[PDB]
Amino acid sequence: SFETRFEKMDNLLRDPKSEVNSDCLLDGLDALVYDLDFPALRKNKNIDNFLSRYKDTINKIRDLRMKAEDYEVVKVIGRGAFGEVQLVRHKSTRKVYAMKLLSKFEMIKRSFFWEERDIMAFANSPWVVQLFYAFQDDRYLYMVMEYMPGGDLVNLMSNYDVPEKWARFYTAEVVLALDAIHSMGFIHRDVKPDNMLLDKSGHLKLADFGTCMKMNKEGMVRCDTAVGTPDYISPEVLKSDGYYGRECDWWSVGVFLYEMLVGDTPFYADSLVGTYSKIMNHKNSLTFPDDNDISKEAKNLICAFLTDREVRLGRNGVEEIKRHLFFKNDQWAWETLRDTVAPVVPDLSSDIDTSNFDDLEETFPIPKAFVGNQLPFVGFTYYSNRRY
Amino acid sequence: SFETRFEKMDNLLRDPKSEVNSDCLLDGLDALVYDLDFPALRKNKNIDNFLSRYKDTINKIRDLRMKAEDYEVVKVIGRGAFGEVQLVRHKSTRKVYAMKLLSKFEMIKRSFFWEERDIMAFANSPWVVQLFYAFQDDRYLYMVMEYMPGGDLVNLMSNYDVPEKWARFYTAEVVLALDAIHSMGFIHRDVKPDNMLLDKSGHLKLADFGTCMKMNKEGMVRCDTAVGTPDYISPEVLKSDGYYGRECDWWSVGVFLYEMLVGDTPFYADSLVGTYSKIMNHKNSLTFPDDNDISKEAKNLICAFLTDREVRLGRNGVEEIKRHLFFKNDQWAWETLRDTVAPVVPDLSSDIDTSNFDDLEEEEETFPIPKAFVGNQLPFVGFTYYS
Ligand SMILES: CC(C)(N)CNc1nc(-c2ccc3[nH]ncc3c2)nc2cnccc12
Ligand SMILES: CC(C)(N)CNc1nc(-c2ccc3[nH]ncc3c2)nc2cnccc12
Repeated sequence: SFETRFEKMDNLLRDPKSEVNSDCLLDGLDALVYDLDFPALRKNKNIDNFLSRYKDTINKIRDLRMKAEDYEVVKVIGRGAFGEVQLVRHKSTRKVYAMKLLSKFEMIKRSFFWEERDIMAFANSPWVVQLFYAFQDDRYLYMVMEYMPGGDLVNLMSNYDVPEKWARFYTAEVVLALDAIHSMGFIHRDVKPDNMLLDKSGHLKLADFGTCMKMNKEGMVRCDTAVGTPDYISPEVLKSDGYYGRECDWWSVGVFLYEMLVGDTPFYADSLVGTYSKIMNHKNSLTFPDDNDISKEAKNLICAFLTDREVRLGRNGVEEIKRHLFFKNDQWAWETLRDTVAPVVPDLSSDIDTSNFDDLEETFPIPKAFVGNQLPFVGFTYYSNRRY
Repeated sequence: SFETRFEKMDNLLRDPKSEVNSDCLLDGLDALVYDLDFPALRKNKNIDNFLSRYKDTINKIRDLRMKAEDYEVVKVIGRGAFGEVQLVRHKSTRKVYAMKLLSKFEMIKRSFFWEERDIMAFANSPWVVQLFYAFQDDRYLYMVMEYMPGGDLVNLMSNYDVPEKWARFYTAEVVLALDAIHSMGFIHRDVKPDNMLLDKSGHLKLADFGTCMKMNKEGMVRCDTAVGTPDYISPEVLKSDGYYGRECDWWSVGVFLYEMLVGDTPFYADSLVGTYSKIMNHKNSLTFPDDNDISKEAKNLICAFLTDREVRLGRNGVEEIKRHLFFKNDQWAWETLRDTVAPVVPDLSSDIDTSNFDDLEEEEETFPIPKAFVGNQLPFVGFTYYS
């Protein structure tokens, strides 16, 4: 039917989850222009004329659509080979956000941002950091996320000899947060206290969805490359032929609980190897201090997590973790946990206070022919309907 | 301002006159897919992955959006070097339209459709044929125009000995239609009876805006190439260095009036040379054959039009043409003309009757398979239009 077709098309342009929505289509034009505007390609009349025709229109669109110049760097909080994570401020609104930058040159040359963009944009979970905006240019991919003023658990652990009650609270919240990721069909693969952020209320939210892999019908993943941080990496991810499930995320929870209660990671070494050697021989290298500061149940939970896959707590689902004695407390309940009073409530001067975060501080060659470097990134643009 | 930018962007996507509206953006993706889907280019990972990613959505869009397969050829009515012109019927609605097809291939071998598309789409004039839809594929540009069941003036002239009273009606209507085009900032450059179509009521509409050129601040045009039909071409367009105005359109009106009243074009010959030579020498070649038929005022109007541009009627605007004695008549006023009863009212069986149009007949040369990106669809991005 005639107008049915226009309506179906209009919904194709409407849909934020659609690959052909207005922003995905603007991505295409923008990519095409960047991918064609080179002197060698402009020798082609078709390319030259098209670029001349669209010059004014593309400059207008580029100005109107969200750009790097709309934000001001307040503080640099993270750094990777792929890019930086920084605390920014929208120049007009003065609102503080977290911005993750990914180098397009680094994406193409030895590669994930799709799932990272999707989890943060459409998770609608109190456990996952919300993504407000996703935009780009010929050099970077940008992810404007909700600001978490309480900082990370690394900062918390560096200020306190974490009492058990707090360790129980943060472990329980990570279990819930990980169970949320798992229900979406993903294994985090990089669970660590640097990726656990605290909101204004002091409750946890997960970050870094950059290693998230979608599980299969058997809830497994085929990966032959090591992923994650040396201290938190499970033996199975280290040994990766590789066919593993969501249990690698539970191994990291046991590393996290040990770290909070002991003050050090269980398999710490002077090198990348030796760390990896200790993880392999966790059976004889996992030891606790000879003192009464860590309870029987805490030690058992760590050990129930720090074992081989097939015997690890969480191989029969969350309920077996939720039911562990370590979680028995007269302070919270699993279904009421994010509504309880957090152990550490951030005492922030203002909504723009960045105190809880420590301040830190080449692209593509010119083509001689069409190579289409912007094509892997068409559709990355995303804008939230959320107002303030 | 933040919200402002999204609204401004939201207007740009909506605007039918915008270069970045939803349909031009769909045109871009479609173009890009056609120009990249070749085995040689698919050796490029970026191109290969992109095409794989967009396979399903491109097939959906292609199916949903208007296509050639939505229309059925009723009759072939025209044939140019750049494509055909045919009377079509939308398969679902059963409504008859006129469709102009332009071969994107042929066009690439030395290239105008922009102004033709724009005049017919945005003219909103009872004198200009309305373009309902403009769409395309990897091979053709399509223009779905309103159907004019009375046929053209060539057909009319071939069936009747045009009395001076009818000649006045059709001349007056062309004057109004041309004045409408000039007010939009264009010179038609191809005024001829073949491009004058009649509606159900017997009223004229100008068609084929394939030679239309936009005037400058001085109401002039820089063109060094001859444009139009040999018989109707003005001396100034023929002499083209070339810097001319809207007066070339008025020369053609004088050819049209002469043709209707005389039964032959004033500078006719058995070649494209014999005719071109007869135009350059209009001062001695213009003659009226022996009769009591053609009135004093009719001859004066023809001559006031068939002169050099600096002495031609219409160099001081339409009012001097409108005021000519030839137009003095009791039946109509310039302001009441398209509301009057036409001299010939088409006697059509139905709204789908195509009898005033002669049917013509109906394996194409197409773009070679690229070994590298060539971007053949790029000249046509933005052509899609839906009213
Ligand atoms: C000190 C840190 C927390 N380790 C910095 N590293 C990263 N932080 C964040 C992030 C997300 C949302 C946020 N809201 N407020 C702050 C904030 C920070 N995302 C990342 C994603 N991939 C890698 C590293 C990071
Ligand atoms: C014998 C004819 C009618 N002159 C055929 N030649 C052309 N016809 C038309 C056209 C437009 C709208 C119409 N509506 N109803 C009929 C109809 C015909 N457009 C053109 C555009 N460029 C060149 C030639 C033509």
